[PDB]
Amino acid sequence: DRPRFSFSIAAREGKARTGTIEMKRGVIRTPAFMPVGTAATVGADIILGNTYHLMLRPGAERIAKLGGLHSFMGWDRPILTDSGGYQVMSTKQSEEGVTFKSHLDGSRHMLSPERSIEIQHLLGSDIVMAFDECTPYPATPSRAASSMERSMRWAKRSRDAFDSRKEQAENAALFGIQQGSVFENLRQQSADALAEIGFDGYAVGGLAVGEGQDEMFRVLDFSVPMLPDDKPHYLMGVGKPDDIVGAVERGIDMFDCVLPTRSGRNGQAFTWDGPINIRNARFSEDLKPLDSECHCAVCQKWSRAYIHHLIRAGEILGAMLMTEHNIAFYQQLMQKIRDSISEGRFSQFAQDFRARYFA
Amino acid sequence: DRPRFSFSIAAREGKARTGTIEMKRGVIRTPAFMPVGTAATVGADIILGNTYHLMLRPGAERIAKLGGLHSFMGWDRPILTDSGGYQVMSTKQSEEGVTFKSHLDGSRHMLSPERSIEIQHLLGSDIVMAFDECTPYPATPSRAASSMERSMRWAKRSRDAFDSRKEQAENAALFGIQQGSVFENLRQQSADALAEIGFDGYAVGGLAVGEGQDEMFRVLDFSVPMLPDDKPHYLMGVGKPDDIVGAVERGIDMFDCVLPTRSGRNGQAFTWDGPINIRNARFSEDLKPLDSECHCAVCQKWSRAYIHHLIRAGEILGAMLMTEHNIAFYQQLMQKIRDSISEGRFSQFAQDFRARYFA
Ligand SMILES: CNc1nc2cc3c(=O)[nH]c(N)nc3c(CCc3ccccc3)c2[nH]1
Ligand SMILES: CNc1nc2cc3c(=O)[nH]c(N)nc3c(CCc3ccccc3)c2[nH]1
Ligand SMILES: [Zn+2]
Ligand SMILES: [Zn+2]
Repeated sequence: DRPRFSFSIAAREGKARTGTIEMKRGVIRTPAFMPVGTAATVGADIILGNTYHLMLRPGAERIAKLGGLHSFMGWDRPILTDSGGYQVMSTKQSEEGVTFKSHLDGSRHMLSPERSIEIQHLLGSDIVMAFDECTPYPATPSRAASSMERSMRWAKRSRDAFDSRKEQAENAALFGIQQGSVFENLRQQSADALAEIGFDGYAVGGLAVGEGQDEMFRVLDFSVPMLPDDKPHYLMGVGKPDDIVGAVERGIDMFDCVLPTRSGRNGQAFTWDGPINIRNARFSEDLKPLDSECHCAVCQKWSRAYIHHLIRAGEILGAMLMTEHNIAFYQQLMQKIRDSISEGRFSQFAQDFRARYFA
Repeated sequence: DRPRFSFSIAAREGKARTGTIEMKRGVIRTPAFMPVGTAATVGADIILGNTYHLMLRPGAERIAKLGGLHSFMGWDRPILTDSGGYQVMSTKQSEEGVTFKSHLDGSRHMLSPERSIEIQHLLGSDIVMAFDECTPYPATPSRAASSMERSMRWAKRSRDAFDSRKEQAENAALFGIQQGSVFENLRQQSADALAEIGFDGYAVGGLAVGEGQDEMFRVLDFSVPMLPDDKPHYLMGVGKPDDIVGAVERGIDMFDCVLPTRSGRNGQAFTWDGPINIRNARFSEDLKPLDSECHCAVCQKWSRAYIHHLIRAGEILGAMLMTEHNIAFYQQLMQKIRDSISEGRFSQFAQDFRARYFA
């Protein structure tokens, strides 16, 4: 029987790590990419639930009545859920939480650390995020400090709420979220507060909110070493393939991004030679698959020309084939990352990846 | 090696028949439903190409440059194409053909019997439809007669154009299309003209254009017996499951309809208990699959509640799962039809089907 939660590091190269998270519902290979579960018939080891949407439609109590997200979505492996506040802010804030009104039916909703944990419990997720405040970018030092300090109080409330629910405490895991904007001293205080509380994993919050890759990497350079080395590191909201590679070089183990899902519906396909917009007329007679090396089912069977045709014709099949390819590309990227760290050649992989991806 | 075209009738019950069309690319079991090939990753024995759309994007010459529709769409089994005029009328008409302008780029296009056959040749279709005029409904006797007479002249031109192209004549089949609106005497003249020309199969044209099921069936009652018994009978544009059952009772062997494709994107799912609109709130907590007996992959894994959720959330996955189910439902319907004719119990099947479908 697998444990509730165990993270093992099998190999290291610089700050990069590869290993496994064992949970009751499955093993997660790291570095991991975690796709949205509603994106397609989803290989990923864990998928994301969208807490904010699920609160509003059909509601967390209704999901629980239907047997929880695993049964609802037909996915028996781990699920990670966010705590809902980031999405809410993307409103009246107070030390208690956030109040907001639903655009879909006008109903009022409150979100607090306690309610966020209870919603995630009702959804049945395996990895639960603490309820935090994602600080807007840019932030002054004072506002970033005040926000981070509030998040750390909410992290302790999240911990206590999680521990009070026996089924959750015994079967799920709880991640704390570091805040502090781009300021080293605040990132350090945040890390210190989270480690004193104690969590199963640690997320780097407050990034991928408009700062750009150079600044994000600069913050990761000093922020990730502040987190406990022996626990997983999740960079929330990241990202594009080059963002992922650079974040892994800086010690990140887990990733989520809307790019592959959103990109696919808007016509963007990821390839080892960079992204392409398949709607462009230059693909109307291109018989190559979306990517020349990709092993996914789309690239085994259909050409750029056909997928171009489908999307231009407004056919749903075109978007689904694009999304399937993008999700498969990301998983192939993560597998090459894991293999290269385990083989001690990740630095070369990253250099080779960037030379081709940006050519 | 399979023949270019061979239709064999294995069993009969009343006017209903079941059998097989053998073609070089595959065997088609009849009665057959022929789905749109761009609907999903499509079990069907033959799919439809959309001549009218393909003329306009990317163009028939471009499809031929890309290797033909089979290579383009990744489908190595038979493909049927329409002749393009029905779609064009859904314009300046003359004895030569029809002229029309493209909404997508303003280019002018002419469609004649000769050009329609050449386009279908460039597309590489296995079953080629003669170029006809679909008479609007209602039509006066005079207009219906004039239109049918023109269609019969165009049918002879279609035959000659097809026979002039050796690769087409030796590897594809040509169907003639009966017209004559709702008038028995015109349907008879049309049948007589088509049989004197000689075709591989015979379509009943000019129906499913607003007349309603009672009138359609009334026209089929006298029209299908006019066609050669030993060749397949294709009812163009039909239809809903109850339309198909009644048409098979009247001697039809082949079907096409946009319902399963269109219905799926608009929220309509076909079941043995009738159609349902999955977007309806009554399905928000319904844990049953879309249909209780359906063997398709969707109904093996996911609930009405989940598919409801996906469609309401605007997720592409929801429409694709609906479309996959609908196509699978139609193929299960055709298989039950074929089995019941072959077992001599189709009349009972039709009665049982209608009692449950309309309950
Ligand atoms: C696109 N950029 C982006 N930056 C983020 C920062 C934070 C942050 O500081 N705190 C929290 N809690 N979430 C964040 C998220 C949302 C991630 C998510 C949403 C849905 C499902 C699973 C995971 C972010 N996303
Ligand atoms: C929905 N009702 C409907 N009634 C039709 C009547 C005719 C008719 O009298 N003549 C021709 N040639 N086509 C017809 C069609 C289009 C069928 C089609 C389109 C695309 C691909 C494959 C097949 C019809 N469709
Ligand atoms: Zn691919
Ligand atoms: Zn089904």
